[PDB]
Amino acid sequence: VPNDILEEQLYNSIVVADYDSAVEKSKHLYEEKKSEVITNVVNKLIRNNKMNCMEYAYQLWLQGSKDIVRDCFPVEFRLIFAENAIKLMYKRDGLALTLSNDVHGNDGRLAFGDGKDKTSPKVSWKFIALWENNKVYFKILNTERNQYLVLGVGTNPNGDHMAFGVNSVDSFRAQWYLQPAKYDKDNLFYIYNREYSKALTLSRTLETSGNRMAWGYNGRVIGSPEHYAWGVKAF
Ligand SMILES: [K+]
Repeated sequence: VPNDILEEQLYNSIVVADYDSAVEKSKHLYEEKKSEVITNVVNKLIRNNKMNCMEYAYQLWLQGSKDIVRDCFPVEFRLIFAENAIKLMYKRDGLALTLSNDVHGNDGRLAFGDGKDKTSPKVSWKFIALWENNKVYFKILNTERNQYLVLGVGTNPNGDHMAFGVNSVDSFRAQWYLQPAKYDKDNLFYIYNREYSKALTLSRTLETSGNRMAWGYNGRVIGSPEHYAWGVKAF
């Protein structure tokens, strides 16, 4: 079977969310030195912002094909599924996500993009995957505080939810799903909340410190990864 047909068949299995079929087809390709077909499929999934690319990577990771994730995907997939300490860098502003020191009552610590620190232990996070009902979700754990990223129930006048770090994962407010995207050579992700299906963003409003508060944004983000998406960098 020609490579373009193998590409087609692999890509369709992922888009319909038959991950076991996608894993099986991938294993065959990778054994037969046709990593070009897998890489081409991943690149297409990302061009097309297909969320199912995350589940595909995760099932390869779980089903004994971590080598395929390492070798055929942007480095970010490795970083996510290996639970590497990473930095979450907002493409628009080049700021690292962090948590405040003081605890804002039952809300937890405030999440924000730090105006200055893009490098200390405060800006380290890890993604912790879980599978449910044919989807992969993530808890996003701050390394220093052992607190999880969450949206609060409250909203501003736009219907945006504030983001916080809290002690445990008690509800879908503390779980997230990812959608891949591209800007130039950089692979990015929209990061959506499971409870409210809003994208994690940084405020356009600057604090005098240069900090920007983090919010679950009530608005359109797709098509504008350079405004609303996140890079994942090795810490
Ligand atoms: K073959």
